[PDB]
Formats: sequence, C-alpha cells, structure tokens
Amino acid sequence: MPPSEFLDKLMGKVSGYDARIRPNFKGPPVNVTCNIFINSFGSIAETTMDYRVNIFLRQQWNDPRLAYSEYPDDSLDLDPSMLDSIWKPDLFFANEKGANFHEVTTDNKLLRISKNGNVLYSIRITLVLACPMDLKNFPMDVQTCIMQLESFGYTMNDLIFEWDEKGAVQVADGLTLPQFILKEEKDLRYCTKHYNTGKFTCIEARFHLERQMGYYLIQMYIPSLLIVILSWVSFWINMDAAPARVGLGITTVLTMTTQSSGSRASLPKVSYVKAIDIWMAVCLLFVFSALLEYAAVNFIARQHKELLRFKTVEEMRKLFISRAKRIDTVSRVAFPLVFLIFNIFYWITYKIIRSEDIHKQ
Amino acid sequence: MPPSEFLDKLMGKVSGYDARIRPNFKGPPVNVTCNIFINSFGSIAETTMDYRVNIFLRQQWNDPRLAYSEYPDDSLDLDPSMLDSIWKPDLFFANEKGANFHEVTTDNKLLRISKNGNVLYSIRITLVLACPMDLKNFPMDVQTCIMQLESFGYTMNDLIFEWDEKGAVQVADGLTLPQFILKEEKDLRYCTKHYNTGKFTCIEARFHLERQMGYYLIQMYIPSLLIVILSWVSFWINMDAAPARVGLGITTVLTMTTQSSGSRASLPKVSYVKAIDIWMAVCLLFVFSALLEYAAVNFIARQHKELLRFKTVEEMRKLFISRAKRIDTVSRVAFPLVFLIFNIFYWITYKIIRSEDIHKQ
Amino acid sequence: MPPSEFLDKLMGKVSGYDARIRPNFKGPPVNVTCNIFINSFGSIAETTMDYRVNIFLRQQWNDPRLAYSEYPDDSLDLDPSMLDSIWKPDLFFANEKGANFHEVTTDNKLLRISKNGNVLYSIRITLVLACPMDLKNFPMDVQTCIMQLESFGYTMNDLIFEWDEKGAVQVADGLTLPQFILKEEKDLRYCTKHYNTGKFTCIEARFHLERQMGYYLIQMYIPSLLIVILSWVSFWINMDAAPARVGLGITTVLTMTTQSSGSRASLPKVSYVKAIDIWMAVCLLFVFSALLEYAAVNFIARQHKELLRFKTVEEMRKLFISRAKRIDTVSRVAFPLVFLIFNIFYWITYKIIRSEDIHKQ
Amino acid sequence: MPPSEFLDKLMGKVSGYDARIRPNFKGPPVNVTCNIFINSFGSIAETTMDYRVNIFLRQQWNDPRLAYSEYPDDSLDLDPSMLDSIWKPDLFFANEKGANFHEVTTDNKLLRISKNGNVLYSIRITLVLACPMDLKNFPMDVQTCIMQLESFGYTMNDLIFEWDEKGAVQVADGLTLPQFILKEEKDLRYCTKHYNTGKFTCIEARFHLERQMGYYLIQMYIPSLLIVILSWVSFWINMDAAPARVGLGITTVLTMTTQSSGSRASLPKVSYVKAIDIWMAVCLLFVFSALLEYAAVNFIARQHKELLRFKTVEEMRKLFISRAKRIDTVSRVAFPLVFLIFNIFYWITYKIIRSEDIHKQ
Amino acid sequence: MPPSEFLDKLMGKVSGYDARIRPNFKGPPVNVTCNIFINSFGSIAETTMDYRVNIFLRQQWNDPRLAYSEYPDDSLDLDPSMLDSIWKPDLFFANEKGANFHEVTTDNKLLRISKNGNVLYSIRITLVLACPMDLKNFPMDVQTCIMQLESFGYTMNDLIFEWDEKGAVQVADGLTLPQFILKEEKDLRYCTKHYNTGKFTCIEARFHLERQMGYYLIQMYIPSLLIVILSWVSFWINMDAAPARVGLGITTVLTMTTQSSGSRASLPKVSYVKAIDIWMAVCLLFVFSALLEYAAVNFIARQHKELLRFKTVEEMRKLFISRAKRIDTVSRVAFPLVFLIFNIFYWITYKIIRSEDIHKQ
Ligand SMILES: *[C@@H]1O[C@H](CO)[C@@H](O)[C@H](O)[C@H]1NC(C)=O
Ligand SMILES: *[C@@H]1O[C@H](CO)[C@@H](O)[C@H](O)[C@H]1NC(C)=O
Ligand SMILES: *[C@@H]1O[C@H](CO)[C@@H](O)[C@H](O)[C@H]1NC(C)=O
Ligand SMILES: *[C@@H]1O[C@H](CO)[C@@H](O)[C@H](O)[C@H]1NC(C)=O
Ligand SMILES: *[C@@H]1O[C@H](CO)[C@@H](O)[C@H](O)[C@H]1NC(C)=O
Repeated sequence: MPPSEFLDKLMGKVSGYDARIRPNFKGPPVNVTCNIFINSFGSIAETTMDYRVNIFLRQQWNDPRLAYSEYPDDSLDLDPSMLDSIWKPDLFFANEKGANFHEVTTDNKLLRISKNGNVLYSIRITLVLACPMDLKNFPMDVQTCIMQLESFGYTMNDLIFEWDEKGAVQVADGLTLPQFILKEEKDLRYCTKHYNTGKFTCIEARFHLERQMGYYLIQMYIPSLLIVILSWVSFWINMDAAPARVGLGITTVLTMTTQSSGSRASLPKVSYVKAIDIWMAVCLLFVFSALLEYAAVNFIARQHKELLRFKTVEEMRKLFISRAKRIDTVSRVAFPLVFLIFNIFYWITYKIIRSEDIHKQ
Repeated sequence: MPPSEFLDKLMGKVSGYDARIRPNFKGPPVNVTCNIFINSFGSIAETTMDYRVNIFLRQQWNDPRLAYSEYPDDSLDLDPSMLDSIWKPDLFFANEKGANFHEVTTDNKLLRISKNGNVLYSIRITLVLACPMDLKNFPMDVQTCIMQLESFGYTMNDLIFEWDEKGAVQVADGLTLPQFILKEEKDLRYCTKHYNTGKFTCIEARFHLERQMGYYLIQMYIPSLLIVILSWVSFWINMDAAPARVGLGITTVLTMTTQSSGSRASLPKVSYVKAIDIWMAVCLLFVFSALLEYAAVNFIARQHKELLRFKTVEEMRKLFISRAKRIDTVSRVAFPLVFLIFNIFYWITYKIIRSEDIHKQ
Repeated sequence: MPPSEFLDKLMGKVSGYDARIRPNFKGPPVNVTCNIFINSFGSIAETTMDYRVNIFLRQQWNDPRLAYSEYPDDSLDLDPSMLDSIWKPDLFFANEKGANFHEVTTDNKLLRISKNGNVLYSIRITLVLACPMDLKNFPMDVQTCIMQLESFGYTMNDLIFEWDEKGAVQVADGLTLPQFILKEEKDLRYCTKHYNTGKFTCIEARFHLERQMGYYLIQMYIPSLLIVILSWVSFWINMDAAPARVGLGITTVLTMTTQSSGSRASLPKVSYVKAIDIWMAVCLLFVFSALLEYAAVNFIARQHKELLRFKTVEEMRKLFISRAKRIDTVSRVAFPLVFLIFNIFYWITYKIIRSEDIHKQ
Repeated sequence: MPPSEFLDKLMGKVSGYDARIRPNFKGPPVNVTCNIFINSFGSIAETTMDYRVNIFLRQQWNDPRLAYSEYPDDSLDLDPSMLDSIWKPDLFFANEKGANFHEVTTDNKLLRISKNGNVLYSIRITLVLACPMDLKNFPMDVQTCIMQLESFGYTMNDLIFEWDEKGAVQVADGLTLPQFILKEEKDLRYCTKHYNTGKFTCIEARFHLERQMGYYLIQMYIPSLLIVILSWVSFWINMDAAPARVGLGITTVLTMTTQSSGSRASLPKVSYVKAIDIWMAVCLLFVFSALLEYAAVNFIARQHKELLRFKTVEEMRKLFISRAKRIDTVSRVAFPLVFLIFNIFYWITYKIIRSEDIHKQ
Repeated sequence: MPPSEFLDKLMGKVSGYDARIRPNFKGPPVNVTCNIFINSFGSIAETTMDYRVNIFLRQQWNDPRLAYSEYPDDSLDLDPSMLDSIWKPDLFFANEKGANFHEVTTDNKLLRISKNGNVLYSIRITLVLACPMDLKNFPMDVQTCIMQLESFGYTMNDLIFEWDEKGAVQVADGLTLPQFILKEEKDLRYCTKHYNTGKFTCIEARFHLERQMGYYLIQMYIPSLLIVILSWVSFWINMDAAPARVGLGITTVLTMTTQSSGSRASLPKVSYVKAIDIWMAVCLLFVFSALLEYAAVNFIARQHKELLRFKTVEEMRKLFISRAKRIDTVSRVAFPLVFLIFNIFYWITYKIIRSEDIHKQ
C-alpha cells in the first residue's frame, strides 16, 4: 500500500478539501493553542527600542477534515513542502520591526497530523520585536518586553487563539544574556484588539529582564568616584597660594562634564532625568563646590594681604589666617562626610525602589 | 451549498470578470476612499531627512461587478491569497525611500466584499518616508512630515482618491516617541500632480511633531552655562598676577569650541545658522571676553611695573592699581548681568516664535 | 465590444507578435527617445564617491506591429502587469552601484499605445550612481555628476538611443539639497561605447552641483581663526617671563593639529592637497611662529640675565631689554597684518578659480 | 543510447520515485555521514558574539531506490538543477544567525550517484554562527566555537546523522586569521536534542581559537607602562615645591582613566572583571599612589614651614627635611620594585592558567 | 521566413537539445575561454580584508549542437530571456564574500551564436572579493589581490577553463582609485584545485596595487614630526628652572601616544609590527628622551643647590653649572642630528625594500 496515493488522497483534487475555507465553516470558532520555544534571545538596543529573538512557534488546531483513520499509526510526520495545501491560520506579531523565515538547506518547518484531525505546525522565525523600555532608573531597573500574537484577517467569531496550559513558553538550556538576566516568571495574558474593521484576537507573553550592575560600576561609578577623591586631595594638602589648585579644579570639572556626556552615549535622547544623571550631577556639584571653596579661601587671603599692606595691624593678620585655616580644615572633614551621606541615601532609595517594582509587575 | 463553487463562480474563467479592466470602464472615475491606521511611528533621523512608519492602509471602492446577491450574509471575509484575481488600484507613495511588505507566516492582508459590490482592502506596510525638515530653530521647533498617496498609472478621468470623512487617520493607543510629541491635529488636504504624461490624483496627510526639550537642556544648555560660570570665577577670586587665570581661560575657550563642534554632530550640514549655534556663539564670546579682560588688566599692571622701575612716582602707582581694581570689579558685576539680559531676550524671542509658528501651520 | 478580446487579440498566441524579436527586424535601427524626471536627488557621499537619485524613466519607441486602428480613441492606458508580453528595450546604467525597482502595492509602471504604434513606457527607479568627484578645492568647488544610459545587448545597427528635443530632463518642483545647489543647465551629450564584443549606444546627462559655504564657515573657518586670535593675545599682553605663554602656545598648536585632523574626517583619503589643507597649514604655521617668537624673546632675556650676573655693565641691559621689547611690538603689529594679506590672496584666488571653472564646464 | 531517457527514467512520473518519502520507509533510520570543508573562516566579533564561516557541506546517504545498474560507469555527475526531484534530508544549523545560499552564475551545488544508490550532495553555504565566548581573561584566552548540524523535522527513529571516520573536517590550505590561531584538534562529538515534540539528532564540531598577543601589547600594555614610567619621573627629579608635579600627576591619572575606558571599547558590556581590567586598575592605582606620595611630602614640607615661622627651632627643620627626603628616596626605589613584583606574579599566573585551560578543553 | 520558428526550432521540444547534458558528452572536455572587463574597481577595506569590483564576464565555448547553418548571417544576437534553455557552464568565484546579479530594467546579459556553434556569453556582476593583504610595511607596500574562477560541479575530465590569448583582462578607460594605483601587468596563471570529491579546474588573475603616499604624509608623518620639533624647542630656549618644560614634555608625550593610537584606527588588529609603528615608536622615544634630558639637568641643578646651602664652596658651583649647560647644549645639537640619521636610514631602507618586492611579484 503506497504512501503517495494516501498523501494526494487526503488533500487533493479528488478530495473535497479546499485550503481557502476554514475548518468548521459557518460554525464555532477555530480554537488554536500556541506554544513558544525560545532558541536564542538577545541583542537588546536602547537606541532603537527593540530586541531580536529567534524562536520556534508551535500552533495546534483541530480540523474536522483530514482525519485519515486508515494507517495503523496514530501520528505521521509529513513533508514540509506540502504545507501550502492546507489551512494554516494567519498569525502575525503586532510589535514587529520585520522578520525573516529560515531557508538553510530545506525549509525549517514541521507538519504532524493525528487520527482525529489534530494538526501540529512548527516554524522557526527570527523576530525583531519592539520593546518600549522606560529608563527612569537607568543602571538599576527591570524591563518588561512584549510579544503579541494576533490574527490579521479573522475576527473573534472565528480563529480564537489560546495559550498552552502546560509549558506555553520554554527557553533553551544554558541560554544567557551578557547584559540582562531573564526572569523565570513569564506571565501570560490575552488582550483583545478593537478596530473599526472589527474585533481581533490576540495573546501576549511578557518577559522580565534585570540589568547586570557589574559593567556599570567599573565603567561609570568607580571613575566618577575617583575624580571626586582627586578633588578632595586639594583641601588637605596644597598650600593656600598655589598655581596648581586651580589646575586640579578645572581638570576635575572638565573631566566630570566629559564623563557626564559619556554616560549618555548609547542612551536614546529622552526628556526625563535618569538615575545616572542624578549621580553625575551630584558628583559634578561636589567638584564645582571644591573649586569654589578654594576660591573663597584665596579671596580671604587676598583681604589678609590687602590689609597687610596698610602692632594694631598684627591683630587682624591672625584672624584672617585663622579664618582661612578653619574653613580649609572644615571643608576637609565635611566634603567626604556629606558625600557619604549622599551615597547611603541614593543607594538605599534605589534598593527599595528596586524591591518596589515587582509589585506593579 | 459549497462555498468553493461560489468563490470561483464570481471571479473565474466562466465569469466575465477581467482583472485587467477597471470597474465602470468607459465611465465615471472610480472613487476610492482611503483610511490610515498608524501602528508604530518613529525613527526620525535629521541626517537622512526621513522617518519610518508601520501603518495599516485601508482603501474602499465600489465595483459594479462582484455583487453576489446570493448568500444571506451582507459581508464575507475572503482568503488573502485570492487578492491577485481582482482589480486592486495602483497606489504608491510619492516621498518614498523604499518599503517592504509583511510576510510573517501568511500574508498580512484582508479582503471583504458586500452585497452591493463594495470592496474593503487592508494592507500592513512599513514605509520609510522622506521628511524635508527645516532646522532654523533647532532645539525648539515644530516639524511637519508629509505622507502622500498617489496613482502612478491612472489619470484624473479614472481612479479619483478621496479621504474618509470620519476617522481618516488613527493612531494606536499608547503610542509615544522618545524625542517628539505627535500632535492630534492631522490636517488633510489633496494636491493634484501635473506631469507631461498627464494629470494624476494625490492626497496628503500632514503630521505635526514638537521636540522634547528635556534632553537638550541636560546635554547642551546646562554644561555650556557651567563653563561660563567657570570663566566667571577668575574675576572675583584670582589675584592680578597669576599663572592660573591664563590656564582657566584657555581651558574654558577650548572646551567651548569642542562643545560647539559637539552640538553639530547628529545634525546634517546646512548653510543657515541654527538657534543652538547662536547660543554657543554667544557663550564662546563671553568666555573669550573674560580672557581678554584678564589680558587688559595684566597689561595695565605691566604699565604700573614699567613706570615703577623709573614721592612724585608714588602718585601714579595708586592710579594704575585703582584702574586695575576698578576694571576687575566692574567686569565682575557686569558679565553675569549682561549674560542674564542675553538669556531673557533669547528665551522670550524663541518662546514668541514658538507661538508664532502655529499660525502658518 | 469587450476590451478583453482586443487585449489578447493584439499581443496573443493567435497574433504573430513575438516579444523576442525587435521591431523592424532585418531593418533600420529602433530609434528610442528617453525622458528623465527627477523625483528626489540627494544623499551625496564623498567617502563612497556616489549619490542616490529616485527618478522616473520614460522611453518612447515606435513598433510597426501593435498598431490597433480599431477603437475610436487615439491612446489607451494599459495594465502594468502585461508589460512582459512586449518588446521592451534593454537599457542599463553604466555607472551603477546597484538599483531597486519599486513594488509598493502594485508595480510602479505605465504603458500607453497609440494608433500608429507608438509605445510610452514609464518606470520609477532608485539609482545609486557613482560620481568620481575631484576635490582639488574642497569647500568651494563645482562637481559634475554623470548619468549614462546604455544598451547592454544590442549594437549600433539596432536600438539607437536619443534624447528628447524638449524637456529631456525635468526636476520636481521645490526639490532642494542641504549641502548642494543643483544648476539648471543639464548639458546633454552622447558618447558611444566601444568594446571587443561590439559598438554600443549610450547617452549621457550631466548635473552641476555647487557647495553651500554656510556650514564650512561655522564649522572650520571661524574656529581656526579664533585660535589664531588666541595665539595673538600672548604678544600684546603677557610679560616676557611667564609660565602661561608656553601654555597658551602649546594649547593653541595642539588644538590646531586636532582641528586639522578633524577637517579630514568625512573626506576620502586622497594624495593631492585640498584648499582646506592649505588654510589649516597656514594657520598652524602662524600659531607655531607665535610660539617660536616667544621662544626667541625668552632667549634674548636669557642673554640679558646671563650678562647681568657678570656702570659699563648697565649699558648692555638697556640694549637687550630694548631688543626684546622691539621684537615683541613688531611681532604684535606684524602677525595680524600678514594674516590679513594671506586672507586677501587666498580668498581672491579661490574666487577667480571659481569663476574660471565654468569655462571648462 | 541517449542520456536524457535514462535521466527521466530513474526519477520520473513513470518511475515510482516519490521525493516526499524517505528511503527505507517504515524501516531502519536513514544513516547520513556529514563532511565539512572550511573555505574561509573569519570575522569574529565579540560585540555580537558570533563569527562568519563560508563552508562546503557534504552529506552522503544511501537510497535503496535510484540504483541504476545500467551504465558501464560506477558514478555519474548530474545536473545541479535536478536536485529538487530527490529526497534531500532536512539539515539546519542550531546556532544560526542567518545564512545565504550562493547563486553566482549557476547554483553552487553537486550531485553524484553510484551503482548501489549512494548519493553525494555538496553545497556551498556562508554561515553566520553564534559563539558565546567567555572573556574572563580577555587578552590571553582560548575560545571554543560551536557548529551544530541538526534535523528539524525528523525524530531519531529516522535520519540519524553521523560524522565521517576519516577527514570529517578539513580546512583550505594557507587559511589564516589576523587575530586568532585556529588549532588543528577539532574534537567531534554528538549531542542529541530533546523537545516536547520529540527527540532529534544533532552532531557538533568544536574549533579552538587562541588570541594573538602582538596587537594587544602595542595597543594597551606598552602605553600604560609608559604612563607609569612618566609618573615615576616626578620622584627622582622634581624639587619638593613645584607647580609641575601636580600637573604631571593629574595628566597621568586622567590619561590612565581615558585609556581604561579605551580598552573596553570593542568589548561587549559584561558583569565580570577581565584580565585587562586588573592590569589597568593596578596601573591606575600606581599613578594615583604617586600623586598621593607627592601630596604627603608637600604636607610634611608645610609642617616644616609652619614650624619655621614660629637655635632650638633649628633642630626640628632638619628632622622635617630629612623626613621629606627619606620618604622621597624610599618612594623612588620602592615603586618600580613593587611594580616589578606585580608584573612577575600577573604574568606567571596568566601563563599557568593558559596551560591549565587545555585540560578542560 | 519567420525568426520565431527558427528560434524554437534549434532549442525546442522537437529538437533533441537537452540543456542538462554537456556538449561533447562522453567525449573530450569542454574548452572554455574566459575574458574579463573591469567596469569599476574600488572600495578596498583593510578591516574586512576585501574589495568590491563590478565586472563584465565573457566566456566562450563551442557546442557541436546549435550549429544552425541556415541564415545568411554568421552571427546573431539573441534574447537574454532565453538563456535558461541552453548549457551554461557552472563558474563560481572561490574567494567570494557574496555577489549580486544586475536587474536594472531587463537582465544585463548577452547571447551570441555563430554558424559553427560558438557561443558568446556576457554577464555583468558586482563581486565582493576577499584579498588577504599583508601589512608588514603599511604606508608603502604593494598588495596583490586575487580573482579565481572555478568549476563547482565538474571535474577536469570535462569543462576545462582557459584564459584568452589576447586581451584576457581589460580595464575601463579613465578608471582611477583614490588610495591605490592599479598596475598594468595583470599576470595570469592557473592553479588546479584538489578535493576529496575530485580535481576541479581553476584559473586566476592577479592585480597589483600600490599605495598613494600623499595622504599618509599629511595625516601622520608631518604632525608627528612637528611634535618632535616642539619637544626640541625646550632645549635651546627655556631656562633650567621652569614650570613649563615639564608641561611641554608631558603634552608632547601624551599627544604622541594619542597619535600612535590614532594611526592604528582603520587598521585591523594584527600581531606583527608595521612600518608606521616603527616610526611612531622612534618619535615617542625621542620625545620621552627629551623629557628625561630635562629631568637629568634639573637633578644636576638640585645637587648644585644642595651643595650651595652647605671660597672653597664657590669652586663646585661653577662645575655643576658648566655641567648643566654642557649637557643642555650637547642635547640641543645632538637630538635633531640623530633624528636626521634615523630618517635617512628609515627612508632608504623602505625605498630599497620597495624596489625589492617586484622580484617576488
Ligand atoms: C473553543 O472553546 C470554546 C470554549 O470552551 C468553545 O465554546 C468553542 O466551541 C470551541 N471551539 C470549537 C470546539 O471549535
Ligand atoms: C465620484 O464622485 C464624484 C463627485 O460626487 C461623481 O461625480 C462621480 O460620478 C463619482 N464616481 C463614480 C460614482 O463612479
Ligand atoms: C532613426 O533615425 C535615423 C536618422 O534620421 C534614420 O536614418 C533611421 O532610419 C531611423 N530609424 C528608424 C526609422 O527605424
Ligand atoms: C545505521 O547504523 C545503525 C548502527 O550500525 C544500524 O543499526 C542501522 O540499521 C543503520 N541504518 C540503515 C542501515 O538504514
Ligand atoms: C581542449 O584543448 C585540449 C588541448 O589542445 C584538447 O586536447 C582537447 O581535445 C580540447 N577539447 C575539445 C576539443 O573539446
């Protein structure tokens, strides 16, 4: 008994199978369960607000036709090249920045058909997907990225889409991201779409990504800290008159402004203020304040010298010098202390907000 | 009663339906109403003078043929793969920098046909569209970007294009741009096209975009301001003779020129002068003037020393020193004041011009 | 009388029309007049020596066959999808860096056919075209960019190509370039091509582009000028002994060399010397000469001090000091004056050469 | 005896050869031996975690059908265009970032068929392949890059894939990489894949790449060393009071931080600390310590001057000056010595770890 | 006598012409002469080790069939669209990084057929070709770039490829490269390919490219020279004690290291040392030596001052001062002289090696 005669028997010009007609026509909507296997997640760009994922898409539906009930085997794996002679549903992705099918050697496809009529359809697809990330807290944040599967041409009365009760979303073993940690939560919900044309089914899968803090420390938090320490050296060491303190102050201020511009390089231009902006602004304020402190002490020394040119005169020299030394020593102790206070509030507030986000999620 | 026989009945080799002939041939022009749904606007580049939009294009026309008048249902949703056996009109976009159709799984298409013959055609298309933006006022401006729909092969005597009276242009809910704010005005007008070949229909949709000012402040207005403040420190603090004031002046001038080059980085090269150029030029003039002020006071001190080497001599020392201190103190008070006057005129004039633009729009 | 029967009548399997045979076979060459409409010129890159233009290409030829002489209408607009059943000529562009046909919705094409047999063929095509620009004078120059239309497979005995006597090249109204001004001259000439395979027709269209000077002034001519002024301050202000004049000199020299590298950034690497290179070299020479002047005066002061350590001694102090002051004052007056002389010769010579180029053009 | 009749005889509509049915249907799995020839390896990017290889893929399987047993010749080379009328297996690459078939002139393909039924299939394919490299030791490391060949649509009961016993992987003669050295080991192992759909065959080939150290020395190890030497000059030469030592210290610290940012430019952002980060951190610590040393000696000189303003006084001047000179001389000798100790431990530990890696490999 | 009947007569279903069978089947190998016309060479990138060339490929072979011997004309130009009904050979390019066929308007192709059966086939093809350039001497070198034409599916017993005896490689008139000079030598040799599958024909064409030295002088040889001159000013001008000589030395060293990194920007990372690296290393050594010289003289002045604090004392002041002045003057004369000696050896050795290379070529 040849397989060929069976293959054209089911689907052919002698069979009444029209591939342009939905199963259960003039009937209850076609229920379709959708399964996702993630082969390779990654390539997340804040500039373009998108990420690229290579997935395996499995969708199962039951057709009343194509129930063979002849061969002694429950299921049979069929050729991928015959997938044009059946009723595949029309499933697109809403937030799509273009996608390409895989044609390495033969088509990366799969067809299976059971005795009752159940069809299993599996497709490999690279999907560039748009994620509108919110960078309110840039180095420490959780981003939720959306995958939506929708019916372009069929309203709710036909082709309803559902998720799979067990193992709807899977991930390949040992799949890692250099910048992000994928969270094994993957909350699944469905949001229907309303248009003037009609009401169309959609189902959504949500992925949670946290940011590694290892890179951001070394790149942008340690060097800014070092520049603040460099500004700190001027107070406890250099004499009141120096052609170097002004140099140290201008070099530290200029490097901080270049570093501040540096931080906003990969980042897209956005109106709101990020956490990294708050840190760089405070460090720039500290360095600027250090230069202004030296400026104030130099000016007090100028009054000492101006009065000096004009015993009774000796009484005021000591008070100006004591004032200059007093403000120098108090600056010396105060600026690392107030920097420490800023660090403990900044770090604990971002820690708590980090805990806070999961409740909304 | 099989649907298949009906489907080939209407459009087939037994029917007299030629898909190469316009409806109402040798007759009144085919009226076509066009509806636009914007799925994802964005990716606006000043360098290439263009933006990329993913839209849904709906065009409705009435064909005297294809009026079925048989089934008890007013409208029927038909297969997308049979869209090659009918008369679609020829609609292209004039300002097009290339476009790609969507082929995720099955074709993203839609066909509906009513009892009278009304056809609804809906297509998903990513369109890179050319916008010739005018950057006379770069950080604060409104840009108008054009979408034009035109008939390539049919003159005005056939295939007239019209807009939809209600809801011609829609936008997906919660659609945002990081740099721009889309305005909910969307004025619709039609501009016919004249060629040596003929006169061809066109309709146009206009979008208004304003620029977020949050990024531009932090990136380019605050740092330039800080450099001007740094130039200001020299006057009220440093002594008349210093190997540091010249350093502070050269570092501030050099950083301002680098920042001025920095501002014109994303921007395309253009002949005219932008608002940001005016601001950077004035700040550079202020920093340069601060260095020149120190230069003038140093020169006056040189005359004091030159005369000093040559009582009657004591009379002129006081006048040179008083002249140096007087010009120093007056510089000290004057430069932030005149900077404040420049800021209030610059900001109010761009505020009023900002109000002014809407009248032309 | 159905249009369909006429349409297959002219071009069909019952007609003797072979689309693989040229009209007037074994006869006089097929004359073809070519008309160009420029929809969007632009995107001119010196790096890749090319520009991208979106055009409308219209070519008209007469076929002795296809003369219908039946319908009461002189001309008829036919379907674009039937353009594969006729004799289109083979026209390629010689200086082509690849091109893409437009497939937004339906094919952007056009067919018309008159009573005598005249065929009008109109095609929309984006063409990346290679322009070998000569940058001898970089900021001020006129570039001539070439479009060539050639026959790949037919020698001169067949398919001769001609231009259109009136309106051969048109440009869309209100079409502008940010960097260039297109000139409304558009000289048309034909240059035949000789190969070992044969002699092939070609026709050429030439476009003249001048460079806007607005960007280049602000970006590269004003800042270099400012650096020269900064070098100038040292002479008229700073004392003979200073730990600042050396700073001002090294900062100005280093910034000029960075700016000189900056100018050659977009530019392709070329052996010959550009005008901008001449300007940056002269300004760098001026800044270097200013540092060398300070160096010479410092050395003369060193001889004054060396002789001072060793009245009769008093006689030579005055001559060394007078020599130092004299060379300082003469440097002070001379360097802006000789800079002015360089500017007037440089600007008038490029002005005259600018006038000169049109004669060759 | 015409070849044509034989060609359609074997594979044709009169033969019972269905190309949609696997050989040995309802039988033992199809054994397939796979041979790889590497034409051009290269283009290894750490940013995208991938490499691009152009290969020749040869797979041999035996079909019980297609055994001609007629012609006197054992093997015959057949047309590449007839490769659509046979049973090619479905082989994809798991870690695939897209691939393109070669269509220069005619298809780059090959078919051979022996008397028994053995089929040889050879295909040229450029493969962008994902390599998840581990940069724990960035300049000196061995990276293992994976090629996996898998069956998309056939479970283990059919289409088993095996390697070739002799010469499974070959490399073109004189094939070199600028950055890497390919190792002639190429360990071959097979890892089966388990899915909810089924169990699918896979075979894997592993390539070992070491990094050339020539570039990294010149680019990043010699310049950082030079900056440390520059910091070293301050101790043995410059006087205790100087407006230059602070300059030399700030310039060296700022250049080291810029160089540290420079090193992490091509590199993807990663949480863990690389070897190059360890080296740059230690050199930055040395330069910072040199500036702090000068700071400490300047402060000791300040106590000497402060006590000096207030014989018995003469006794303490000598002790402060001797303390300043002693710490200066001991800094002078100590810092190159402790730098040498850091270099010998760093280099030997990376040497041993380099030897260590091969055991895991 | 219609041409159409002749056209299907030769190649058709009534003729015995099978396009899947080689001419002279079971016979002597098909000799194929190959002619290359280079339309536009260029776009040579050291980073990707490749160049892009647009060529015309002409291959002539004799088929015993297709000898018409009917029409009074020796040769006839046939339609390009019928090139699928004949035996084109299978010619690919070995070192191929992908290629695209030209489809501007109609196919850029050509067919001619003579009375004897000679076929002329001409194709336009843009080829990105891999050139493994050796950068041992980077600014001055000759690079040899390889084009190989090979048979993918046919072993040596069939389809032998040969070059054309006269005019095998041509170049379009007035074709220039901005960076390179093409040499009119173009040595042609054939290298057969051996595989486990078989032995396959190949022929190779070699192009010689020299580098223009105009850009490299202005960009990287003149500025480094200027920095060395700047280092030279310190010796002959500045006093022994200065807060400026250290500045001039650190600025020159830092700019040289940035310029050294600058030179290796376009260049791919390679282990070996280039000529430009040798020049930048020697100039960096000179600048470093200048700073060390100032350091040594400052230290000798320190011994003079240290001994001064402790007549008999007057005797040693003169010897330390004379030692400092002597080493200063000898440094002054010596460093430009030894720089001149380095320049004459470096330039003559690269001159001779430049002559030397042609012998290997
Ligand atoms: C899909 O599921 C719904 C809910 O159980 C059911 O009402 C509907 O009939 C199903 N569709 C079928 C069986 O075609
Ligand atoms: C389109 O509308 C115009 C204006 O009402 C009308 O004159 C014309 O007949 C319409 N075209 C049709 C009905 O085909
Ligand atoms: C094209 O024009 C030339 C010049 O007038 C003429 O000799 C030739 O016959 C024309 N070709 C035709 C009419 O096919
Ligand atoms: C493949 O090899 C295995 C192991 O020897 C064998 O059991 C199996 O029958 C083979 N498959 C065939 C011959 O189709
Ligand atoms: C090709 O040339 C070789 C060398 O002259 C010759 O032996 C062979 O027969 C030729 N092939 C033909 C004529 O098919």
